[PDB]
Amino acid sequence: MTGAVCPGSFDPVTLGHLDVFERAAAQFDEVIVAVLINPNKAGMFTVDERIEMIRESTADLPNLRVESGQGLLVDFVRERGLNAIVKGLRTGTDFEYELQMAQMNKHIAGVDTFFVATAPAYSFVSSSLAKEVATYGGDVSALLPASVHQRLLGKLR
Amino acid sequence: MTGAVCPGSFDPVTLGHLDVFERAAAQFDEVIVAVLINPNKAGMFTVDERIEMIRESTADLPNLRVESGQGLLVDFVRERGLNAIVKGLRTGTDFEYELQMAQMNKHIAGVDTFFVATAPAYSFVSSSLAKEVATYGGDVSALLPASVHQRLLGKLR
Amino acid sequence: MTGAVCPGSFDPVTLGHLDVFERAAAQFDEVIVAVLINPAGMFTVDERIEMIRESTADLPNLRVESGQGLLVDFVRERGLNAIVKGLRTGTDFEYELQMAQMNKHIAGVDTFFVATAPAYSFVSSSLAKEVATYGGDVSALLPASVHQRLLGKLR
Amino acid sequence: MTGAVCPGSFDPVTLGHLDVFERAAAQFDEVIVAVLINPAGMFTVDERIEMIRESTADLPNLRVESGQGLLVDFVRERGLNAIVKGLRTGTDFEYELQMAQMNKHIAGVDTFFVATAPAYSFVSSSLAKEVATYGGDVSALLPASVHQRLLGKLR
Amino acid sequence: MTGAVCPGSFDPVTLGHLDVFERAAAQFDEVIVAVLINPNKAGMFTVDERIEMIRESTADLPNLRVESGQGLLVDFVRERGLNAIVKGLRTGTDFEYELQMAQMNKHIAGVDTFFVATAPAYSFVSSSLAKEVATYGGDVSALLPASVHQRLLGKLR
Amino acid sequence: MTGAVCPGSFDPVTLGHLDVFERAAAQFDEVIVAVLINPNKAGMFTVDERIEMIRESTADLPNLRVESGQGLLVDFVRERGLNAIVKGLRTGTDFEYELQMAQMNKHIAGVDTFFVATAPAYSFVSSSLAKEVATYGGDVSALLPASVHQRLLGKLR
Ligand SMILES: N#Cc1ccc(Cl)cc1N
Ligand SMILES: N#Cc1ccc(Cl)cc1N
Ligand SMILES: N#Cc1ccc(Cl)cc1N
Ligand SMILES: N#Cc1ccc(Cl)cc1N
Ligand SMILES: N#Cc1ccc(Cl)cc1N
Ligand SMILES: N#Cc1ccc(Cl)cc1N
Repeated sequence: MTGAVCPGSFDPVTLGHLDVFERAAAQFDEVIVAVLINPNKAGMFTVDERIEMIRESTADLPNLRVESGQGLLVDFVRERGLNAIVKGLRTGTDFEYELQMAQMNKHIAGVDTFFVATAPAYSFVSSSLAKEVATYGGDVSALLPASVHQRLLGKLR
Repeated sequence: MTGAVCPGSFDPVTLGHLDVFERAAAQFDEVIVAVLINPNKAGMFTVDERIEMIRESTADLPNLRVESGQGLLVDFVRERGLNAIVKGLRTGTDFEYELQMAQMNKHIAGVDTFFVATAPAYSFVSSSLAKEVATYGGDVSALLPASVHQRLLGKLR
Repeated sequence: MTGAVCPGSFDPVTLGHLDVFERAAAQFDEVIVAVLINPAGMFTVDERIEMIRESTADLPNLRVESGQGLLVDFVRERGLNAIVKGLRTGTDFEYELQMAQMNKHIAGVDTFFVATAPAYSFVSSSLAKEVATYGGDVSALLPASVHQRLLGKLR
Repeated sequence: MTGAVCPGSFDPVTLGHLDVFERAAAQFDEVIVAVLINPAGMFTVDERIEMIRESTADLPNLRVESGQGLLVDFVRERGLNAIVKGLRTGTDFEYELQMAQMNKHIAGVDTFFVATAPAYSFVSSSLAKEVATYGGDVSALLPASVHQRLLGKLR
Repeated sequence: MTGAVCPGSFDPVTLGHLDVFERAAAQFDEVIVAVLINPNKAGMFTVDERIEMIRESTADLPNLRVESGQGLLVDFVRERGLNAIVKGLRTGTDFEYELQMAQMNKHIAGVDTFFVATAPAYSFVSSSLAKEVATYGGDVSALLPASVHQRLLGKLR
Repeated sequence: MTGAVCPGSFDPVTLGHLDVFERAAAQFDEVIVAVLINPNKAGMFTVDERIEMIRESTADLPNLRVESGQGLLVDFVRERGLNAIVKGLRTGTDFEYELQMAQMNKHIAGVDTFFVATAPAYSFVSSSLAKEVATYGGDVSALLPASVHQRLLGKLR
């Protein structure tokens, strides 16, 4: 039994995230999406809302489950008997910062990190830029799962 | 069930490569090291020598095997019933170049690529730089497995 | 009838920015400098506009306007669909690439990047303000008028 | 009377290149694609020119010409002083920045960079040829005509 | 005769910083570690604590001394009759940012900056990441000098 | 007595190189410029021509001397009782490749490397691009020392 954790705030989940989830679920026996709860910055969607949106979008992935997490990521990973993290990367700058984090996580807890390159179509989408664009009436419907877009239009009204 | 291919020319394999092999073998049920040969340019080591040096330094990894090939990596991967490549990266520059090859490989064959960050200790070792330094007499004994170092010095002498 | 928009906060405009404006004005019939209203900086929007107008008096095909909201709406409402932005580093390119691709996706607005003049590789509004605040001489990095205005805000 | 030159070896032209040509043609009155003569590639200069002309038939303000020597001389001899070049990565920007600054220094010719369309992030003439040589399907990455021509060179 | 200044906030000093100090002290007749304080934002450690932690881990470097300051680094450097800054770098991203500050510092005051590449083992340690990991209970004992680690845990508790 | 080696092919020396030489000579008691002899690629100027051009350009630097070298750079450095290299850097990409080399040189011989950021004015000049531009009649006189430019015009006729 192999497995990996896919961490993020997912506020909201985007099609770029979903592409990573699908690719991880195709290669590991189990995948856990870890939705981070951050006591400091409370974003647009509640943790439960974020989990619901991810579950809707990943309904066809039976070996993927969604859970909330808090604190040190490598504790979350090890408490679930795993020792791999899977994350998506878009740029070389992304890789430099994430490499530091990955080496740190491997040093402190023996947890490894596997990165996957973004699908070309989603190279420019992020949760933050999608929210910003949508806030001013830009159309981000092609960048988000169908249900997320509906939920996002409600938060904006 | 799960599996990945670790590709390279491995001319010769380094401790950086071995670290990647070990980490892939810890996370996938089977790992194949693909020694990719250019039929139009001989390297320093013959295919048999490259394979022998890898086998001698991976004897403790029961789910790893070593095979050579040429042509498209994605054909090597698919003909073994697999759909994943695992590659080590050191730098952001590495990532931008490998991203392009990864996206091409996914485009033409649906094969995914997972990258892993180098161990810090091997951030500066490459087959090419180790060969160049050794050619001019520098001490590279700590960067190569025992199965490689003196065979390398032999080739140079 | 070609045209492009040069966006920024310009707080204050530097010689790096001016170089980009001049180069955009040399290649497009119409240039609009778009000054962001983002409501915490040093100069008011009006002051920023004035400083740019002062420094671009020799560019007959350039005008300066403020705006809020999506840049692509600013651009499209003026009948244009190009943005001209200056870049210093590869890091800059990676971040601006994402914005550029988003802007093209949502509004069909293209982005043209121009490399910084070598002499202004290290110049930014932020660093100029910081250095001047602690007494450093930035007079060679800012339009003559801007510099005097900056001294006034600090004293 | 605005204008820009789009330079390259184009061996062969890809959909990435074509995207850049279309975007240059939308923003400048005149575009010249400059095909480098560099005397070792797959297609002759004439074949490369033909392939680009075939693929740009819907761009009335674009023409295709070959050239040798300094790009800035090609540009200036045609009365222009802008180059439009597509970029994929930050690494690309760092290398092209140096060329751009050199070209501005020696000839006053400016360079405008445009970000790759997302769909063509991984497309290059070199990689397309390599993949096709070993049997990979690159038909979605090249103009329809180019693709058939490529099959012909390999078979 | 020759000399350089090694600047930073050192909140706290790490083994990466100490490596830079040692390498600067090996190549310049005198080295001054400049602990730069923001009078408007307190860090984790007071100035006296930062200086004490550096002194305790540099006692074997006879030509190094530690002083605090604020405002323009180039003024700190020139008022000591020096004209060189020595700074460690980990990444290409680091280099682009530090290049801009170095060129500004040379412009306004004629002060030069020499960069040195991180030791591989410390490629992933930073004061900020060590503090964040420790805040959530991760083991950072191997990344910080003895003069720092338990004082850090004390601050957090 | 402190010191450093400034290595390169210098074919020909440019104003960017000279700026690095000046800055090194200002901070180290002695500087040796090492002009590399490469048996494979014989460039535009002979080693003796390259040395002569550098000596002309550095006439005002009494603590800098110019010598040819061959083979492993760290041997050249240590044979002269030194253990520091000084090199100029223009970009983040430069730093990534040079960092590998610097870590390798420190690993194999204990020789350190100090990098300096290019002067802004010379960010785009290199020996290779200057030669290429000049070959086709471009004016590179503002990028090269006065004497080099004269010598370059002769090699081109
Ligand atoms: N949002 C988002 C996102 C996350 C991961 C990757 Cl690889 C691509 C993306 N656009
Ligand atoms: N050689 C080599 C090598 C290969 C992969 C990684 Cl991650 C690190 C390395 N030094
Ligand atoms: N400020 C500023 C600035 C803006 C654009 C460019 Cl290309 C260079 C700069 N120094
Ligand atoms: N080939 C090619 C190509 C050229 C320019 C751009 Cl921006 C993208 C590409 N794929
Ligand atoms: N912290 C820290 C640090 C500082 C400088 C260098 Cl080169 C490496 C580091 N890890
Ligand atoms: N040529 C050359 C050169 C060498 C070093 C530096 Cl820092 C800048 C340059 N232009």
